[PDB]
Amino acid sequence: VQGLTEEQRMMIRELMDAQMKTFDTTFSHFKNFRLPGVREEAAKWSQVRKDLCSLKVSLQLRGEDGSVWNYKPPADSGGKEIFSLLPHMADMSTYMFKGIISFAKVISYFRDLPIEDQISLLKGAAFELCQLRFNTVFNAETGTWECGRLSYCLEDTAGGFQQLLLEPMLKFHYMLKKLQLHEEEYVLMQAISLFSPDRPGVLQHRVVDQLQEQFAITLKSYIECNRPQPAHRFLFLKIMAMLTELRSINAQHTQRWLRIQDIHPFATPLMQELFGSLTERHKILHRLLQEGS
Amino acid sequence: GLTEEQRMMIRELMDAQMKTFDTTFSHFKNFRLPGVEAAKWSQVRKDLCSLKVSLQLRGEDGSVWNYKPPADSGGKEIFSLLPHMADMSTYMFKGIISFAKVISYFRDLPIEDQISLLKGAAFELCQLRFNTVFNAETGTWECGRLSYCLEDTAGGFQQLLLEPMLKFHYMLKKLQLHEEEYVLMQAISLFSPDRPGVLQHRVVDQLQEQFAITLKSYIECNRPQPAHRFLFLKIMAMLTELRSINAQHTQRWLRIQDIHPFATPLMQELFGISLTERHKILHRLLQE
Ligand SMILES: CCC[C@H](CC)Oc1ccc(C(=O)OC)cc1NC(=O)c1nnn(-c2cc(OC)ccc2OC)c1C
Ligand SMILES: CCC[C@H](CC)Oc1ccc(C(=O)OC)cc1NC(=O)c1nnn(-c2cc(OC)ccc2OC)c1C
Repeated sequence: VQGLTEEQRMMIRELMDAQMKTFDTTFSHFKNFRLPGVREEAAKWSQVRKDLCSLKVSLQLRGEDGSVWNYKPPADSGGKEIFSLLPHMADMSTYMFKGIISFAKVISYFRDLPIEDQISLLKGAAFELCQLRFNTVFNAETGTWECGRLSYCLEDTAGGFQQLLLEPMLKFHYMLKKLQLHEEEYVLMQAISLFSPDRPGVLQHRVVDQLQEQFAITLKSYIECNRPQPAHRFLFLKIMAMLTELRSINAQHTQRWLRIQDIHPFATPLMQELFGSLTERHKILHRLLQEGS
Repeated sequence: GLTEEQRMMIRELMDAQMKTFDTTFSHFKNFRLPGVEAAKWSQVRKDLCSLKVSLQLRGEDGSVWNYKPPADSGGKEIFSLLPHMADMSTYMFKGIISFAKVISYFRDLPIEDQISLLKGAAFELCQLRFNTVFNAETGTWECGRLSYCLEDTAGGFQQLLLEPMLKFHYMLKKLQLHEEEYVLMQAISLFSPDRPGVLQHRVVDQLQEQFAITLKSYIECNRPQPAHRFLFLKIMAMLTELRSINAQHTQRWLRIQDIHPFATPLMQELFGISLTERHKILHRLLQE
């Protein structure tokens, strides 16, 4: 810990603080979410059916009393069986994104940036910081993202563990979990993703790139000061590689998402703004940035 | 063979059953589902731990929603399924009220004896219908798209067969009764002269004797006589066991209601909570 500059210490101290105050590990305040109800365009339909089959999951909504609802998704047959859990996942991604917005809103280096670069940075890193947070609740053995009450469990396939790791996002979660990262390396990862200066729309490239660098320098140091075991050799460069891969996956799933919205509109109002004057077009985002935490 | 009157007796009952029993439960809509004085509270917790089951809802999409019941905590949790079973009971009671009306023998009775017979026969007729959807292998009442599965209680069939009502369903299902024999049981149960509030005792007793003789005669005629020699008596004993079970669960319901009111308005009438004035809903249902 001392091996880190007092500036670095305070930097991990602020990031971890913002994570605790803005990340709901228990999803306890995740409420009012929708649940599954109790030719050229046809080629587009065929593409979407492959996207959704990779991320087929069952939803286990546990209850304080001890009860457990479990939804087994319908097997694909015709149309819209596939879009059954989509209204829910949209509600849950918005709840996730709102905490990512609040994470950044608490960080000093982010709070001082021009509001149009706060909007643009969050637009580029919303998925990446979401997936990084989801990884912390991912159970590699069960194949479940354990989100407090709700648990999303990967549906068993015929291809087995081999068929799953074909999906880049499922592979990303399994590889990143394998690294057994500390909370500090996750929040530092989330900050290197957030402060990416090459995102579309960022106009303070220098300030953001200078900030990103010091986040990676703090990450390389923390790994040097708190991780001397041989399994963690090249852990930093492994982490940095994964972040580059998450940017690749972020791009893949910005395309899958837009295609689904084209076929079957499902996006919440805020999610439509992620996918589109900056302040004017992103009215809900601008509002939330201005609000307190 | 059966007398032509007896044949017509069965014909009417089977007709009533066909018009008033939704075997797929396809019209059981809008039911409440599980969301997501110290003496009375513990007695109630004892009552509710005997018949724990897991609701399963199956969608047209092929999705399955499964409600595992909440492990007993003796609190608000224990009453999680009551708001639902209260809606199931009402839906079932309304179909039982309707069964009785289709029967000419019941419509002729005085409107006050109709209320009394239904008051004492509603539970029995409900459980008789539930048995026709009971799957003894899977321990599940298959109510069309809803399935209620008796949850393993760690004692296997031993603990369940202890509970007189689960024993009843298993025992009755082993009798492999016909649809005609099920509906005749309902009549024999409905037209019971010893029920509280009856005034035409001889009229009802005579009617129940004619339904029972039809059932006795049906078995002799339409079943290998030597093997099913005592089947009619087996049935009569179960109707009797059901009258005893009716009372136990009529008390469980009153105890569970005083601690926490789950009852729908029609159920409250059924449990005593002029006679035609004390049961105004049920009266309306009988004259519409
Ligand atoms: C359970 C949580 C983790 C798990 C990882 C496999 O997740 C799913 C499970 C199953 C499905 C699914 O098959 O049901 C359609 C979909 C998702 N995952 C998103 O639904 C999703 N994850 N991130 N984002 C997203 C969020 C943004 O704001 C933060 C911005 C852009 C985004 O781009 C896709 C979404 C819509
Ligand atoms: C559909 C499932 C069949 C299975 C057979 C035993 O049933 C249950 C399973 C589980 C439970 C349970 O887990 O408990 C919350 C409760 C019941 N069963 C009643 O809830 C119930 N069944 N019949 N009646 C009733 C009806 C009346 O008029 C029609 C009048 C009085 C009645 O009761 C005294 C009730 C309240």
